Amino acid sequence: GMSHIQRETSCSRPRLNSNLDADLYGYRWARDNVGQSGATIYRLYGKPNAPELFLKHGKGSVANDVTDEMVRLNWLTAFMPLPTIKHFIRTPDDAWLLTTAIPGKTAFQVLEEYPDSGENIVDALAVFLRRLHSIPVCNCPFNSDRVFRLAQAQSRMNNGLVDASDFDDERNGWPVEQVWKEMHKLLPFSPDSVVTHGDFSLDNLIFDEGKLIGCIDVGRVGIADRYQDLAILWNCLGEFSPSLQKRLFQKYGIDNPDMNKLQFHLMLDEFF
Ligand SMILES: NC[C@H]1O[C@H](O[C@H]2[C@H](O)[C@@H](O[C@H]3O[C@H](CO)[C@@H](O)[C@H](N)[C@H]3O)[C@H](N)C[C@@H]2N)[C@H](O)[C@@H](O)[C@@H]1O
Ligand SMILES: CC(C)(C)n1nc(Cc2cccc3ccccc23)c2c(N)ncnc21
Ligand SMILES: [Cl-]
Ligand code: NA
Ligand code: NA
Repeated sequence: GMSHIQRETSCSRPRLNSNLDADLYGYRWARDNVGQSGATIYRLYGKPNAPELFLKHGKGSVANDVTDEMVRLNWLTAFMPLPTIKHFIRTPDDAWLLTTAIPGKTAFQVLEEYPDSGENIVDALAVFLRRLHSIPVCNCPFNSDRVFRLAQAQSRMNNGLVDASDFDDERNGWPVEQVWKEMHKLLPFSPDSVVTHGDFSLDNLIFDEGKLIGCIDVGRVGIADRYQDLAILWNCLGEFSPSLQKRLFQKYGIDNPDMNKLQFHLMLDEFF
């Protein structure tokens, strides 16, 4: 061959991409996350022969967040059912992410609507989580390991960003610094690393026609201990019953739940 190739030719302007102000055309609009942490979100609906869309707009540091979800959406969709990216734009202070909506209701909503199906619903969740954790880690370009997350948590703590009102019952009213200190007493342990979602909660898994058809909110996707996802989902199931909590582990394939790793990941999520 031949190296250090830097060969220039004259060219006319290429054909540029169709703009954002085009995909979104005939739609209704609604802000769905008023007062929350993160982007402005627009629900676009009501176009004949066109699917429902969401458009996230992040400004400043939140633009980095939206950019983070976009690349993770792009990567993970080869393995899992996710919203498809219709259009994404990054400028120096803004990011815009246009995605298709996944029809259906959240796992939380389905559990509430179908309480007599709790056990079948948890079975579906475990199968879906097993599918995610079966993606070979060698395929994943994203790091979500505990060293990375612990540094993010330290930062949020030092910047006053930890929501101390939202701690689990067993840490109710604890100072953030106490959670930090006690959490470190669970370390170290050997990670059992898999492709994790990062916020595998009942709000982020979508059911339609009785089947688990997708997951959303993938900005924290990356390689981490499997308990990162087990802990968050186990926690949510506590709003329903301890039997369903137990069932999650059993159906996922863990007979002997590692209480230390469970506790560690529950505590880590307090900071986020
Ligand atoms: N700050 C932003 C984050 O806020 C929530 O995450 C928080 C959980 O809600 C808390 O737990 C409470 O809610 C659970 C159900 O969600 C219940 O099972 C549990 N008993 C409750 O104590 C947990 N302590 C901390 C975690 N950061 C959202 O889910 C997450 O998407 C969002 O990014
Ligand atoms: C953009 C993001 C917040 C990540 N998102 N959220 C959902 C859930 C959801 C389902 C049905 C109606 C809703 C109305 C307001 C907010 C969310 C709704 C959702 C989804 N189904 N499909 C794709 N993205 C979704
Ligand atoms: Cl029980
Ligand atoms: Na997909
Ligand atoms: Na709990």
